[PDB]
Amino acid sequence: MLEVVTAGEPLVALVPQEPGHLRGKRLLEVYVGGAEVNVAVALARLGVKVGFVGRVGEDELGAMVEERLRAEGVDLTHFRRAPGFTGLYLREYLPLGQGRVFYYRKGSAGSALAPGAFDPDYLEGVRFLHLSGITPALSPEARAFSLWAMEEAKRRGVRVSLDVNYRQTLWSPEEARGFLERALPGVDLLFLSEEEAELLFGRVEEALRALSAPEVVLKRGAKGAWAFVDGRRVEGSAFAVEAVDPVGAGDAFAAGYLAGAVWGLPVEERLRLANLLGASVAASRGDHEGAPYREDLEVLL
Amino acid sequence: MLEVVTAGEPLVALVPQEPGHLRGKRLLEVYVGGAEVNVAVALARLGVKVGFVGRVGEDELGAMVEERLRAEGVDLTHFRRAPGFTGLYLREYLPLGQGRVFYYRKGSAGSALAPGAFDPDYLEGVRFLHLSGITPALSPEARAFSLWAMEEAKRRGVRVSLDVNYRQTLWSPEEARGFLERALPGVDLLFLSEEEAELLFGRVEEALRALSAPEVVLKRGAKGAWAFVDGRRVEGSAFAVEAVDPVGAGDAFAAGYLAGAVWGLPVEERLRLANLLGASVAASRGDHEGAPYREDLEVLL
Amino acid sequence: MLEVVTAGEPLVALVPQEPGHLRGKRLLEVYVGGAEVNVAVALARLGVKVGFVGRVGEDELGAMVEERLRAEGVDLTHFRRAPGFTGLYLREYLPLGQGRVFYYRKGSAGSALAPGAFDPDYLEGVRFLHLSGITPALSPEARAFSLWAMEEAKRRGVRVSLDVNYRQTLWSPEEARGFLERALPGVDLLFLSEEEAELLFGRVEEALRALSAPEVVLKRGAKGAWAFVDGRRVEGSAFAVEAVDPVGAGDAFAAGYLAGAVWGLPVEERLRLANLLGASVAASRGDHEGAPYREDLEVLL
Amino acid sequence: MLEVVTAGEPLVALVPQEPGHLRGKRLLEVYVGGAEVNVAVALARLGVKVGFVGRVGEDELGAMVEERLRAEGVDLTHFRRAPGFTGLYLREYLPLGQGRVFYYRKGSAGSALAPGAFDPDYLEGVRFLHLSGITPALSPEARAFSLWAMEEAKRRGVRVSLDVNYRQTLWSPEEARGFLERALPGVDLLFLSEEEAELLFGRVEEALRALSAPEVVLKRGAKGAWAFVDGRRVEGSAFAVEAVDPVGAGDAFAAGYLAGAVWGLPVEERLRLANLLGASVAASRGDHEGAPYREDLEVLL
Amino acid sequence: MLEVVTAGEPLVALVPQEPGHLRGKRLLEVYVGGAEVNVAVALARLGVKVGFVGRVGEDELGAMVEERLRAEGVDLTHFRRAPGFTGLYLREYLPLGQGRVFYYRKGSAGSALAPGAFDPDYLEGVRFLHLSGITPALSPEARAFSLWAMEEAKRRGVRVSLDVNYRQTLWSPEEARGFLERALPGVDLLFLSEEEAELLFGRVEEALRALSAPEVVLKRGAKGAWAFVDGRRVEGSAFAVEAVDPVGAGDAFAAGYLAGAVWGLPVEERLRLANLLGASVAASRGDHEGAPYREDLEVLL
Amino acid sequence: MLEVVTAGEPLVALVPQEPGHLRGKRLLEVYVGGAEVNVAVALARLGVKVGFVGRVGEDELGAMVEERLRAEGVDLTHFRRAPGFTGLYLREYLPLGQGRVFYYRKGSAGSALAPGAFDPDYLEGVRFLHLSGITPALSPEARAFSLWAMEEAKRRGVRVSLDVNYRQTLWSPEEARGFLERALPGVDLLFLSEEEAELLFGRVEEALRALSAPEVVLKRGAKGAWAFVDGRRVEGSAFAVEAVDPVGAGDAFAAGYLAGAVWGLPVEERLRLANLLGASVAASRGDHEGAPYREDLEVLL
Ligand SMILES: Nc1ncnc2c1ncn2[C@@H]1O[C@H](COP(=O)(O)OP(=O)(O)O)[C@@H](O)[C@H]1O
Ligand SMILES: Nc1ncnc2c1ncn2[C@@H]1O[C@H](COP(=O)(O)OP(=O)(O)O)[C@@H](O)[C@H]1O
Ligand SMILES: Nc1ncnc2c1ncn2[C@@H]1O[C@H](COP(=O)(O)OP(=O)(O)O)[C@@H](O)[C@H]1O
Ligand SMILES: Nc1ncnc2c1ncn2[C@@H]1O[C@H](COP(=O)(O)OP(=O)(O)O)[C@@H](O)[C@H]1O
Ligand SMILES: Nc1ncnc2c1ncn2[C@@H]1O[C@H](COP(=O)(O)OP(=O)(O)O)[C@@H](O)[C@H]1O
Ligand SMILES: Nc1ncnc2c1ncn2[C@@H]1O[C@H](COP(=O)(O)OP(=O)(O)O)[C@@H](O)[C@H]1O
Ligand SMILES: O=C(O)C(=O)C[C@H](O)[C@H](O)CO
Ligand SMILES: O=C(O)C(=O)C[C@H](O)[C@H](O)CO
Ligand SMILES: O=C(O)C(=O)C[C@H](O)[C@H](O)CO
Ligand SMILES: O=C(O)C(=O)C[C@H](O)[C@H](O)CO
Ligand SMILES: O=C(O)C(=O)C[C@H](O)[C@H](O)CO
Ligand SMILES: O=C(O)C(=O)C[C@H](O)[C@H](O)CO
Repeated sequence: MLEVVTAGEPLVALVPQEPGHLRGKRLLEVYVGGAEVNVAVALARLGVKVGFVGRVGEDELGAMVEERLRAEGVDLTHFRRAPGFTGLYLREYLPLGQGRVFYYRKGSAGSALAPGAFDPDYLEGVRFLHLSGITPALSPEARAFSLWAMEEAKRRGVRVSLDVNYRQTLWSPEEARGFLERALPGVDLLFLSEEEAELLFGRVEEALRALSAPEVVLKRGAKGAWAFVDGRRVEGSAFAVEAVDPVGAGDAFAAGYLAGAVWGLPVEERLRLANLLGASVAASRGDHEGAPYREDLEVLL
Repeated sequence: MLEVVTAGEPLVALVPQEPGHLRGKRLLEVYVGGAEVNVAVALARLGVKVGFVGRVGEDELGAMVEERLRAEGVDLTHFRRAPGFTGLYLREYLPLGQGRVFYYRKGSAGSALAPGAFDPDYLEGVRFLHLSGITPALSPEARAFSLWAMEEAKRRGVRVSLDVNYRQTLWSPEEARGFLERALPGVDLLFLSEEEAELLFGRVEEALRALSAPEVVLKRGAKGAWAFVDGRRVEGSAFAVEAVDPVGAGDAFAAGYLAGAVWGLPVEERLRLANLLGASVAASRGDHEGAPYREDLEVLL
Repeated sequence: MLEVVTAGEPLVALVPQEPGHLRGKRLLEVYVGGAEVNVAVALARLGVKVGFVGRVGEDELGAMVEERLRAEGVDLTHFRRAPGFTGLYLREYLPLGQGRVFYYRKGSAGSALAPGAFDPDYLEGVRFLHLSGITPALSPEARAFSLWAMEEAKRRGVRVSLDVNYRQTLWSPEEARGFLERALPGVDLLFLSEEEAELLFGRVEEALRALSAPEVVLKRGAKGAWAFVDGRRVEGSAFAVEAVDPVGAGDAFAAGYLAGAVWGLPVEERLRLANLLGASVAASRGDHEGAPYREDLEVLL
Repeated sequence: MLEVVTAGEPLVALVPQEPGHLRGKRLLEVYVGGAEVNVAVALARLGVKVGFVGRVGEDELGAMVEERLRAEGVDLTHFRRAPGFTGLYLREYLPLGQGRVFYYRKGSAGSALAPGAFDPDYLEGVRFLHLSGITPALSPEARAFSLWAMEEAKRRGVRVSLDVNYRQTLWSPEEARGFLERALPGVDLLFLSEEEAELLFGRVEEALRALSAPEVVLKRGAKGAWAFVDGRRVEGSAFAVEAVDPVGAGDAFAAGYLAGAVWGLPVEERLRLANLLGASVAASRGDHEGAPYREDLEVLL
Repeated sequence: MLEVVTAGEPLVALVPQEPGHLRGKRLLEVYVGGAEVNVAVALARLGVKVGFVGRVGEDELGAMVEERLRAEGVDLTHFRRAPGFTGLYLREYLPLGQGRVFYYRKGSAGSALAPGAFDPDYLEGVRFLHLSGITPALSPEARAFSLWAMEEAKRRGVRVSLDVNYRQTLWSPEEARGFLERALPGVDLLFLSEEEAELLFGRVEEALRALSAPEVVLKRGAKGAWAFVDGRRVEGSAFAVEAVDPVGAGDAFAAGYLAGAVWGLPVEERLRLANLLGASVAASRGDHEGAPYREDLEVLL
Repeated sequence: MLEVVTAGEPLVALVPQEPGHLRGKRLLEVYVGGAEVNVAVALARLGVKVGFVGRVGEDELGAMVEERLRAEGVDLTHFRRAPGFTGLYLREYLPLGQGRVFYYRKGSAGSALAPGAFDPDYLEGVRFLHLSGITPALSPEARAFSLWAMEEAKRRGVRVSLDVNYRQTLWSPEEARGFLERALPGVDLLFLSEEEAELLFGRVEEALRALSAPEVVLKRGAKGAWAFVDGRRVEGSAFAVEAVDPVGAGDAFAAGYLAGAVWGLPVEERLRLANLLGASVAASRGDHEGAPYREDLEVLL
């Protein structure tokens, strides 16, 4: 029944209505966030049978997250409000472009995900299993969870799509590669941004040799992206649009690709689709508000 | 020379613009809170020389706490940004009155507060040293600070004011009673709200027997308040207005009482002043936004 | 198994942010309404298994109706988007109380509702079938549906609940009385608001004689309400709060009564529950935004 | 033919969206005010043919005054934009009720108003000529206009209505009393608010003796109002609603009284009408935003 | 006295504050719309004596429309609130550019306009008579109205300016041309957009031969426009500006041209002016909010 | 202790939330303004010991200004609320770019600054003394103040940095040069915009010969700027950013330069820094909201 299964800790996003330092702000918008959540919702809007695995707290915010996933029609068979608090963060985008994020996630009910965080018979028949580097950077349990996950998916013959999503706050470049070197063996698909490649490896190049998965997609910001399949290297043109809030764009990019593959799409149409979802998210507010719905696809370049 | 010195954990309050369940709110108002901070501003606006002692993380909200403090005129000699984050809390006020609160302050830069947090010589010549039962509830480190704090003011001939401000989310009634029995000997003035007394000492009367400090004041909500000084029991009438946002209405109360005290007025005037301040805030949004200014008093009533 | 099944025309409500004449309003708040939809959500939030049967056009607002329904947990097995548009209505609440309403629903996708709209077997084992006098007023097609609907639930041993909810803009008192005399035999529980009774049956007492259904409840605004069960007449005290937006306060009422019923409680508790729900909504904006959740009840009062 | 002609200084009012000290407000609501303008709109909305005589600078706000006037239907035959600026004023309404006002109108284009400001023949056949004690307080130039104005209406058999509307910021009680003793002989109807009477004539009763005009009405706030016509003293009950923004509640009052008068109704109806208008505005924001329309009356009450 | 006379059904516009699907919105801005209304108001702001012919409903929205036309100083001698409802629509502009509109106009009081919808002696002396394709697409009566109109105008020697404004929702391409083929004989001036030309004819070219009026202006989006007079073909440069809401731009374009002609302007200055008004409307929110006022003209390129 | 000392009259700014004529607006944002204030705050955010000299009124707005200067940590040793009103102005930015400002400053408490407006021993040790052409254009006293100021600064060996900031409303081009010709002798640094140079002199060229100060900086809008030191002429590249509200940009530019010099920066790094602060202010709302803080500098090109 289910084609994709993404997992990790969801978050509630607090953002200023316009650029400027957070200190001068007095009104914050609230959105639902979380790399996997963003992926889970983007896939669902596309008409893809997706399911999300994770925990929120027994508070008002966890209830917000659940309604978003539920209204979006994402499988929550293994998602539920567990005792504890729902993590949140505050963002701030400066006039010229400098941006910083403040987390209030340490200890959340969502950062508990330990191995066996669900029934492996869930993954049966499933095409993909998308996870993001943020999760394992959350808790020893989380790190344990990641690995276990893909293993149990591959065991079911389910392809493992992963997105680096390196976050400086959550851990150092070392521990990052350490994780990578370890989990790369089962990763059928790896999503990576250019900055990340040069921040954890120095030069995109070395990054690309160490991290060799069957299929690898490099998000190059507005310069589109590069998909690596069959030694052959494809390039994708980015959709030119005014970048409202670049947050969530990468996940939409990843979500767009996965829908491409799931629908058995040629590496080009999978890239075109990815850049499209990423331009929508970038062109809007919130973490995944701009995710398109299938019925919108046809009319988009 | 400073007349009052307040100290505790600064906080940032998030508030829906109107009643309802937080889960449905899309916007949040940002306010500078903290029990002792509220007391400190109030006094600052009243012309009383007040100093606040505390720590905000080295982030944007901490800067916002710092900028509000400076804006008011609260001496920050011993207040400063230190590594870590500034704690924040959300607030829900339901259609039928009763609402809930959610903290994001555990492990914050402010809940560090331990003994020798500031140079005691600070308290020299200071009329009062204000604390709140919230402070010692934040951590053993802070619990000790509280004790050291008043022992150091007592040693300086400074009056020690304490407001139970008991918060169940923080510690149990027992954990609270315990701190009270040990603190009380150092307390000259005690503020209490009927609820807290009944929720901690069965019935108001009992609480009063146990906490027999030189001067004790009982906030009875809009139903007035009794001041117990020298075997005498003055009862003070409450001001009438519609309960907007009552959060911190007690801190406004305490500050007005203290100001009158510091101003050497009768018990009947401290209670009026204290009642006026409290109502003005409860009629206002935020945590101490409605606190009146010196100029205003002369006419109000 | 479903305990309640509601059905009628979903609606989108537009509301000025505060009182005044609509002609001067520059902004409108968007809410999900519909009498039976309001009842359905309320129950959904209370833990009662409820199903809504209806149609929204194949447009953006219809999707919004659908997404709210899903968010709450209302079974849409027999609810779905069908060609046409979703009806909407504006709302004016004047400075001195009395306000006016304006519909844009004639010819909508929802006002189609005709016999055999859903598969009757749906009602199997269902405690109640809720309808509203609004439904049969929308069209001969819908008027028949109503009749067929309850005849099909009656045939299934399902209790048939009906709320007059008479709207003059829709049909005349006569056109309404007529539908009532013919419907009534199939009705087990009847909800009525003094006004509607006097505006349709001269005086409350008369209306009561004519509409003598097994169980009848009279909403007397904030002045309480009488429940007429088994020759007995229980009178239930109303909750006190300030009339924010009373629209749909009756649907909240009906839903709380039904829940208590479905929960097998005394008449005295159904009226309390019913009164609590109603007040919570009237104290809130939108159509059922203030409806309380299971968790909340345990403490409210 | 015009039934009423009003005249004075138009104004733009700036208002915080809710109570509190202006110093902290970051947004201001923009409204079209002016005592005589308020009276003029009210009448315009009531179906009474009214003309306003005044000047707005040749700027954007003046255009806004002009556009509101036109929108309502107030004859601007003798109203027009002239070099200079349009005056504006801010408004502060504190948590505990009492608030303050701040003018920015000195030297404005409207405070020019001098004798022969308009062609007197205008007043021909006009039931009333309305003025306000605000006008002559603006400048010797305007003070004279006032006098000339009513002497010219009296000369035309037009009734001269005057509303003390005393503003301390403008002139002293003396400077005001003085204008009153000299104006009064030309006044047929006088509106006064208890406060102004006590703040200018010690006690209400005294003021009444001094200002013995043919018809005199005493606005006693929400506590009603007495109408003194032909040795008789009719007392009119006030409408009940919560004091939103009371600014200009008196102008709404005066306009409703005048309308009833112009409509040849009993004193008991003018007071009801006058009380209704006033309450509707006080229940609304702005200066005359809540003023009801003809259509509305028929039902209100 | 009157130079131009435009006619058709006015509408109230409901629009999101930012891009994104209407389903995720919760606040809508309200503006007055209607191709002719937009034209009528734009002309008036330019200092052109214009008059609007049409009907709104006896509701709050029709009252909004009238105040806009009245405040803007547009002749309403033959415009009035007739019994019934005022039409409205909802718009939605997507992140990348895809847009869709939802109508709630079928049956409005404004869609009744049948022949003799006013006194032909109105058109005497009038230079132009602007109508738009939307009107005849409204009701058989409307279609009858259009034709009759121009006829009665030409009969008075008044030039007939028309703007295609093809709308897919309101009717098919066939019926569109059918109308065109019929009414073209009296159309002295035709306004057409490039998309329209290729959607009702296929290629701009054929469109331009079939539809041959004395003077024809082709709106080519941002690529400016082409005016066809005397076999000679002129081209106009579009004003480069960020396109806020492209709705209403075409009417402003048409309005700008007409003011050019009315003022006896060279085909170039008539085009320059048209592109200017169209850039203003495009550069702002609402349907015609951005229409400039004459006093602004000089300072604009 | 103090490095820079700027002086002049502060103002409160009222601005529309989006472009469009002020007449159509209904909500205004409030910000603190004043060329020197903007300079004073920008310097302080940079970590420069600055002090502001000037007067505000004894009203709510003067209290707003003081909190901004105080929170920003600007020396107010010689700044204080003197009896009287605080000046304000209204701005309005049109769709295409045309902008106009409306002043309500004539007579403000801040426009009194006469010679000896502070204790000259204030300037001791001070590096700079920045003033702006607006001040002397305010009141004869103000003009007297300007001159006296620099004199007393030079007397202390403090460099005199001045910014033309010609304002058409406040005075004519003649009186402007008249002032310039007079005060240029003590001006060590002159800031001038290109338009100003061609509006008071005709051609930038002549402007540059008459006005020859040791160091002169020409703000050329987005084309960066030109710094003239040692006969040598340097050029600065402007930061490309979308211009939100260009108001305050010049002062930020001036503030950025001064921080450059104060920090002993090479004419290039002083220009780079200036263009940076000017791009921030231009890229944000308000008069100086976008001023960066030192900790932000490193990460900015
Ligand atoms: N301004 C933009 N315009 C178009 N596409 C964008 C823009 N910003 C991001 N994207 C899309 O999102 C994908 C990722 O961009 P990127 O920002 O690097 O991911 P991340 O969320 O990690 O920052 C890109 O490959 C691109 O297709
Ligand atoms: N609705 C109200 N009206 C007037 N005064 C109030 C109101 N709510 C609180 N206060 C004032 O605040 C003081 C404390 O009330 P209380 O609510 O008990 O403090 P706390 O914030 O701890 O709950 C009271 O004694 C009273 O003077
Ligand atoms: N202002 C109010 N305060 C408390 N309860 C209210 C209020 N308005 C409505 N209710 C509740 O809603 C129920 C119905 O009131 P009513 O207004 O008559 O329903 P309806 O929405 O049909 O008008 C009442 O019996 C009462 O419990
Ligand atoms: N809160 C209120 N409720 C009802 N009517 C009010 C209220 N405030 C003012 N009014 C009406 O306005 C009229 C005048 O009240 P008042 O406040 O004295 O005028 P003013 O604007 O000059 O102060 C009153 O006689 C009354 O009818
Ligand atoms: N983004 C834009 N920039 C400048 N002018 C525009 C823009 N969008 C529309 N216009 C102006 O409006 C006129 C019509 O544009 P168009 O959008 O094609 O009409 P329509 O309202 O039918 O869509 C054009 O000829 C042009 O002058
Ligand atoms: N749109 C913009 N982009 C970048 N820098 C700008 C922009 N507008 C202004 N600036 C900066 O502000 C400085 C002054 O610009 P300018 O507008 O001419 O000063 P002013 O405030 O007097 O108008 C310039 O030299 C430039 O560095
Ligand atoms: O950055 C994080 O911590 C998140 O997971 C929240 C964001 O929505 C996510 O990163 C988007 O990429
Ligand atoms: O709860 C706390 O810790 C706070 O200090 C926040 C509020 O400002 C406080 O409760 C008001 O007394
Ligand atoms: O009036 C209707 O048809 C509705 O159902 C809309 C409201 O939600 C309903 O009146 C509330 O009972
Ligand atoms: O105070 C004034 O001068 C005004 O006219 C403004 C207000 O509209 C007036 O006070 C209301 O009566
Ligand atoms: O599109 C319609 O139905 C309208 O007439 C409303 C719009 O304002 C008009 O089309 C603008 O071109
Ligand atoms: O223009 C004026 O009058 C001001 O001083 C206020 C502005 O903030 C200043 O000019 C910015 O350059």
